[PDB]
Amino acid sequence: KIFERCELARTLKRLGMDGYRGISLANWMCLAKWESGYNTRATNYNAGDRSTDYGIFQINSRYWCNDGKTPGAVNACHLSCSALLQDNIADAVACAKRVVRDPQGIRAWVAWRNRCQNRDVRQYVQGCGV
Repeated sequence: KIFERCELARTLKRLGMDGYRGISLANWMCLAKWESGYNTRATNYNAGDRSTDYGIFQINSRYWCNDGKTPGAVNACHLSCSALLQDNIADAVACAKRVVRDPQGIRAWVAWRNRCQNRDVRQYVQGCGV
């Protein structure tokens, strides 16, 4: 599913993402926008290290979910990567929370540093009622 901006903002808010570990909703929206264009089915194979990024947050298989085909990979979110390809983003949100509980926080995603860090991200939640 490819979410519309405001519907995603509220969906994320209902799931407890607003201010989770100090991360605003606007930051999560900026992340999802740049990672997948708000697409839960988004996928990207990294031929360099044989891993794959899954879903709306493009979570990587090497450390976060199990796809059975990434060498020496672990599964920190304890989920099949398939769970990150559902229209319902609850499991993806649970995993994204797991990622940010680590030292780096939202910085785990390089795309967040590239396109959201020290940026005016207000526009992502404006008019959404969140």
